[PDB]
Amino acid sequence: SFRIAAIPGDGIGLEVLPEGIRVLEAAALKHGLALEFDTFEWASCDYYLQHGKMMPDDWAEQLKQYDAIYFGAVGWPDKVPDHISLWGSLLKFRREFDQYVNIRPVRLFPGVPCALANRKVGDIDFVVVRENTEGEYSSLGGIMFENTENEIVIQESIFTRRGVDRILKYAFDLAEKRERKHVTSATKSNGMAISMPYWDKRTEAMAAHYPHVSWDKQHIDILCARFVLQPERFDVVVASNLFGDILSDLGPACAGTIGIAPSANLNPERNFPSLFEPVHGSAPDIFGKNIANPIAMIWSGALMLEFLGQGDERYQRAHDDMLNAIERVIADGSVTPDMGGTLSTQQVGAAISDTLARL
Amino acid sequence: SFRIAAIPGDGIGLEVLPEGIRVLEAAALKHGLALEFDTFEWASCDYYLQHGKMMPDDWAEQLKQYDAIYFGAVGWPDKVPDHISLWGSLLKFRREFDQYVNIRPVRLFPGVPCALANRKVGDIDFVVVRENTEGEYSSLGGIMFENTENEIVIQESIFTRRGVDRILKYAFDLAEKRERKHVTSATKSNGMAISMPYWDKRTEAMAAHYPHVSWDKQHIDILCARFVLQPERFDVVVASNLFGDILSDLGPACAGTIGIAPSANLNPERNFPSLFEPVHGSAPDIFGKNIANPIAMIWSGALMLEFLGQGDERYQRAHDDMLNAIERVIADGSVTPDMGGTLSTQQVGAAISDTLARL
Amino acid sequence: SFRIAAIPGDGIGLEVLPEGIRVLEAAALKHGLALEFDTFEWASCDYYLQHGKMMPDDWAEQLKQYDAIYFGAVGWPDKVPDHISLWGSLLKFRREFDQYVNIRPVRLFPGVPCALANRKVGDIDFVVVRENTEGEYSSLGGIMFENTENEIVIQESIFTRRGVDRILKYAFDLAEKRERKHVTSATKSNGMAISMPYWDKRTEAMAAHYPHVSWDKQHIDILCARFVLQPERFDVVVASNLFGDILSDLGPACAGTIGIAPSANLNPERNFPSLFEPVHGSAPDIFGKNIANPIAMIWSGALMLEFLGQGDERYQRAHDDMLNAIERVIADGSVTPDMGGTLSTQQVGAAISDTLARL
Amino acid sequence: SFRIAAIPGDGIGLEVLPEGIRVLEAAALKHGLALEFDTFEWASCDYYLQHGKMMPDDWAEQLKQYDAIYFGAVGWPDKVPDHISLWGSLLKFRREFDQYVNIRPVRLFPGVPCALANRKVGDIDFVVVRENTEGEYSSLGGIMFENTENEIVIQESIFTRRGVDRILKYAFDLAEKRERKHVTSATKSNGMAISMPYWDKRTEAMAAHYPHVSWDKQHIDILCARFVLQPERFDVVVASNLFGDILSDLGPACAGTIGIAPSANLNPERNFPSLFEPVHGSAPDIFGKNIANPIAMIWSGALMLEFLGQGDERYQRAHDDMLNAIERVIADGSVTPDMGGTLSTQQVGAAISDTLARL
Ligand SMILES: NC(=O)C1=CN([C@@H]2O[C@H](COP(=O)(O)OP(=O)(O)OC[C@H]3O[C@@H](n4cnc5c(N)ncnc54)[C@H](O)[C@@H]3O)[C@@H](O)[C@H]2O)C=CC1
Ligand SMILES: NC(=O)C1=CN([C@@H]2O[C@H](COP(=O)(O)OP(=O)(O)OC[C@H]3O[C@@H](n4cnc5c(N)ncnc54)[C@H](O)[C@@H]3O)[C@@H](O)[C@H]2O)C=CC1
Ligand SMILES: NC(=O)C1=CN([C@@H]2O[C@H](COP(=O)(O)OP(=O)(O)OC[C@H]3O[C@@H](n4cnc5c(N)ncnc54)[C@H](O)[C@@H]3O)[C@@H](O)[C@H]2O)C=CC1
Ligand SMILES: NC(=O)C1=CN([C@@H]2O[C@H](COP(=O)(O)OP(=O)(O)OC[C@H]3O[C@@H](n4cnc5c(N)ncnc54)[C@H](O)[C@@H]3O)[C@@H](O)[C@H]2O)C=CC1
Ligand SMILES: [N+]
Ligand SMILES: [N+]
Ligand SMILES: [N+]
Ligand SMILES: [N+]
Repeated sequence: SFRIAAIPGDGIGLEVLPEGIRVLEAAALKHGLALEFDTFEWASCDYYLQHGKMMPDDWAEQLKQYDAIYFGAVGWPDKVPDHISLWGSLLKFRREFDQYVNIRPVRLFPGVPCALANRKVGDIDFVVVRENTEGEYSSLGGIMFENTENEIVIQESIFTRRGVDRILKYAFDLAEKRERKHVTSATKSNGMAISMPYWDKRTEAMAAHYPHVSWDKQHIDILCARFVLQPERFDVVVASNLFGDILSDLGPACAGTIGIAPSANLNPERNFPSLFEPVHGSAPDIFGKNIANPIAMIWSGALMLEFLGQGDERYQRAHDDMLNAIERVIADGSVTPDMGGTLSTQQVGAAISDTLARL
Repeated sequence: SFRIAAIPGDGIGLEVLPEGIRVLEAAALKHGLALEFDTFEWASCDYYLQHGKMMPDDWAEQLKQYDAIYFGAVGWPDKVPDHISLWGSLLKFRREFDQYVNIRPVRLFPGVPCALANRKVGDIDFVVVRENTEGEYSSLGGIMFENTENEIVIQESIFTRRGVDRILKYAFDLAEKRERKHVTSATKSNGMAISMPYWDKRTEAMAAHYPHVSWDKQHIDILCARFVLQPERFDVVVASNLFGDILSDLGPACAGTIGIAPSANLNPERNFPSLFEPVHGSAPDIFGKNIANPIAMIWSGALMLEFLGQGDERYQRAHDDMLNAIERVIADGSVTPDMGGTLSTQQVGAAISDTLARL
Repeated sequence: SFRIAAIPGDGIGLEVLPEGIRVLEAAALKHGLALEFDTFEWASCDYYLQHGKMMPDDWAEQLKQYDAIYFGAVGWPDKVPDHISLWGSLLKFRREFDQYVNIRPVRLFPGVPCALANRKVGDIDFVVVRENTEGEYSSLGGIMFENTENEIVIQESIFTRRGVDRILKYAFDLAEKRERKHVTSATKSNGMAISMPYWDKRTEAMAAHYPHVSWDKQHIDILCARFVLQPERFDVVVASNLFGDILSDLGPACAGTIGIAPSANLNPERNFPSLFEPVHGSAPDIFGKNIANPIAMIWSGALMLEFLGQGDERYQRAHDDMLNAIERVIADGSVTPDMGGTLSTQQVGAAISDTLARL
Repeated sequence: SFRIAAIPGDGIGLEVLPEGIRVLEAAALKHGLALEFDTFEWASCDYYLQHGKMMPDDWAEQLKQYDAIYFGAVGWPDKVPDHISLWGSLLKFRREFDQYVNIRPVRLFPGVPCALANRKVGDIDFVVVRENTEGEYSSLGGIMFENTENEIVIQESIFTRRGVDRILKYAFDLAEKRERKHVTSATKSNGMAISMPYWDKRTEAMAAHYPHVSWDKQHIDILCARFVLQPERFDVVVASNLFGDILSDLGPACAGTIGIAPSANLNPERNFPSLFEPVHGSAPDIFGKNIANPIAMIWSGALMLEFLGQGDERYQRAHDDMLNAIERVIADGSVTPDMGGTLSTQQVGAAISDTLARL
């Protein structure tokens, strides 16, 4: 008996969430899976406008009593400053729930358009392992000599032995379990003269632990190009918070698009609920036009299943299914405008809704 | 009567530098231009191995007596830690010479291969304006509780009203002088909760100064994708140190490559020499195989001219020439392996060496 | 025609302020001095309770239109957190008015009790020069991993070439004008490994500017003892913000007491109003018992005069007077409980009120 | 069978150390105590001049094999920068040996001179509990815009939940075991707006754990005065690194002197050796004149015993003895120039050497 917390948040969160739930309830009934959903108004800019705070003070004790989070997106600069909204909701989720891994599997699905030249289709496959607790995402620092010629602004990056070690481990593992078993650590150990060399110190230190696994270390600029221009190289790519919510948009949209970009925010020791979300944001530019690609949002529930079940081949089943459901509709051509289709958001929700049965 | 300081530095710096000088001495003689070159051993890892320091203590007083710097690249991790080498040489150049603008013009040259799908050729053109004195490139911070379970690592980002204002100005200017006059400021004002919102505060503040110029502000992740997938959008793109030596590799290699990527490190008030370099690094992987694309290195001297002359239509002339010299050889197909050609570095040096006369 | 802003603030500010004004209006009338007082409710915890903020948003434009500030004290932990109240009022005064010098003359007045053993009386005399804009008084930093085993708390000290140079200058000056011309810079350049050595670097650098002036540098611990045990040594003592509102209590109370401790918050270039206050705080423990020593508060107005007049021997006159008015009452024995007397606050206000005429 | 590591270090360390050892070997033989001394050249400026580093790389593995450290003092600005020398030796001791408590018992010994007025003699007694791992003693930060008008200098204070909690505990304990059971936490939670309020947050939090123990919290300025002027008040005084090596000189020399000031650097869980030292430093001003008060140095060995024995009443015995040995010689008048005596350092060593037998 599972319990799932669903939060559409802002913008297209409301839009793509019901079509994530939809294609999931299909497998639920279809495979005898204990999926008992719920919806929460907070973690939105409506809630913030109304209450002064992004969520109620007791959000956690609330959520702690659930198995997983199915999250939409958060942000509406029109009405709420972006830091306020991310820090006040999602950031507190990942943070106070110790979901230190943020993964973003990157792939070309049979027949997806290519914003890269003539690569064999499917010859692209890897995951991106993003530090999600610390690093360059901070609230530390402040403004000095405010409003004067001499104005200074400080921002601390904080790297610790724990967050780094643990995210570095969880990457000599997702490679310890693959065909290539290769790792590229991202760094900028020429620019940053204190943080990155350290990161490299610990990268290097834990290569000595998995001697069969093969690793290199590429400066985030080149890595970004190599990302677009030679995605066959990469198997595992491990990175700091910033070198996470970076790449995340580039990659899943290196050739394809950010509409088909899944992400997972994980607490491996299960001591807290993990959270599942697409890579994209609230996209105010597109909201209420139901044209938004819900694949990322779907792919997300799939991963929610894949992770969530653990000890069942039962839940495992559902994943592959749903990704094939994705896979068909892709080449079947029932897609959203940011991929070719003339279809709508719910259209593409209903298009997946079919294939799951047909096979 | 000009004086130019030439420093190949490490790796392919030695390799691409003599072919930068070459195609430049052609125009010099060809247009009556006061180019009196010189070469310096230091800012290399040979020098560092030998002397303990990347350059002599009196490098500056030395260089201050020259008009411009033609720089190769610096770095050799095999023998010198990357931060030590960048900080000890080039970083001190840009820093102690107040070369706060770092620009990287991004373009498709007639017939360049496309790591983006079917775009009109030449339908891509913009410059990237990179803060080069402060920002996320620091030596501030350090390690606490060293070697223990509790190990912490601090890195300060420092933004000031001066460096920010001045780089933001110098961008409502390179657009104040163009067909589109559009600016995209890069930010991550949802992740970074102190630095980026401030940056945006000052971005916004100086949009009120150039009301004809049009601006938006895109989070560095999306901006990176939009970089690859829709480069026609961008005219001017302004960014912090990190959001500089980032993009710089992606962009000039969004479709094309980092071999044809020029950069300029500028001190507009001319109080110090400006420095001219390609975007790429010492590329140990390729050194001594004379296959390295010297275009970036050439394009660099061109820009050295373009900037350096100022009040001459005399020097201006040379630029356009040399870029056409580039332009022909491109479509003429006399290029290096990272572009299609079977040619060598000096081959491609000699290939440019021709066209400059023929027209 | 002068204009004075009077702000009692919290606690005994209300108490000692009317007795500062009192003995001042005496000299005003007595010497033909343009003193046109005013009183402001804000910079108090009553105002903060009422308005949510320590003062109105337009406090500055308001105050900018006045010549000097006669300030009480600020703080009431019972109702307002101490940082909130200091930062929200007085700290903004000293800060946004560029009052970078904070001086605290330390002396034994004929017949004051001695919390030091058998020193010649009057054999003690020096001033303390306190950096008042930057240093260890910051709002920079923050909390990371909040509420967890791993909780970390960051606080930045910021030293700049401006604030340091300028406070160091203004000290090779108050000694350039004295019998001894000696300077002790306070440091802790063994503990603090970045800030203090730098401070010393610049201390040292500006000893080369006033070669007749004699200087040493004593670690703040020893300096504190030497403060109590050998106060004849010190002429000038220059220090960082923290090594300011430190000493300030010790010294003026090394033997005597914090009730007779004047301070001056100065903007030498007069571009802003200077502020005048006693060294002590709101002293909630004593409030509304009118036993509080108003000397510090009086001594303060005296200094307000001494500084304020500048180009008059006219205003200068008043000072010496008022300090003799102090001096008599001291040995005359008309003092408050923290000095021996059975008298009240207004009693001691009226006791000074006399002597000013009698001579 | 104990093993003791003795390190005179610099200056008067060499001077007062043999007279610490002396009066200790007396009790050793006198009480059947396993004291097997040794002497080490390093942690000195001679060693540093010679080797480039304050101690050998393997100092720790060396020392780890000993029970306690009897330390002299470190520092010689004439030849070695003060931070280099403290950080390179003693600071690494306290740090890498997790000696997080630094205690400084403050007392008037029968007939000691009084740099405070007419207090009952012996009516003064308390200990000072100093955080010794973190706080305001850092190597974090650095210099930005070096050598320019805009020069900035950053220093991080780091407070953690561990170091703070643990030093705060170890103080609701040294009071949980006394006549008064009172605690004064030192703070400056009006100046420092991030660190001190936090410190207070955790002070307050752990008052809820020892409800019988009574506590207040005094701003470090006033606390310093109250230190001199009313030392009967204090029982326990708990403080951050800076508010440690501060007070430490003031207090033990509030009336008396820094020559009779003991300190203890403790690792309560005994997982590492604890270190024992006087409060004073190398005192270059006095070195080689054998006039230096070795009481502090003796008092230190006494405490080394007091702590070291633990489960023996055997070693306990020795302490009281040795302090009475101190106590007599004090009133007996066999003291050093900084207390009245005409005696020398070894004279006063031999003076203690007697009394230990006579009773
Ligand atoms: N994890 C989260 O909750 C995230 C929230 N945000 C927030 O959302 C707001 C907007 O951020 P942006 O920079 O625009 O990033 P975004 O993801 O909201 O939009 C990026 C671009 O992709 C388009 N897009 C996004 N999802 C799409 C879909 N599935 N199908 C077709 N097109 C799609 C949008 O129109 C936009 O042009 C901001 O307030 C930002 O802070 C941004 C990133 C992640
Ligand atoms: N401005 C500067 O002096 C720079 C120096 N470096 C330093 O140089 C070293 C190597 O850095 P990387 O991460 O490899 O960046 P890189 O520029 O040295 O090489 C990046 C990739 O591009 C290739 N490449 C570079 N220039 C090329 C050319 N013109 N033609 C064909 N291929 C080319 C290289 O083989 C490599 O695969 C490091 O020590 C780094 O710190 C890196 C960037 C800039
Ligand atoms: N410049 C300013 O506005 C200052 C404000 N404060 C604030 O005031 C509040 C109390 O701070 P404390 O630590 O008690 O320092 P305080 O100055 O308020 O009191 C220190 C001690 O001296 C006594 N005292 C002060 N002035 C006296 C006088 N003239 N005659 C006789 N006794 C006197 C008080 O009873 C108390 O025991 C806090 O909220 C603090 O932040 C503290 C220092 C300076
Ligand atoms: N724990 C340690 O190893 C300490 C080392 N130092 C270092 O030692 C050097 C000197 O520091 P200072 O600021 O002078 O503090 P200090 O302790 O070396 O001397 C302070 C004053 O007390 C006198 N003094 C010290 N011990 C005495 C004794 N037992 N009897 C009579 N007089 C005594 C000295 O002459 C001097 O006037 C510096 O290099 C400093 O960094 C300073 C404090 C502690
Ligand atoms: N999302
Ligand atoms: N370069
Ligand atoms: N005050
Ligand atoms: N010591």
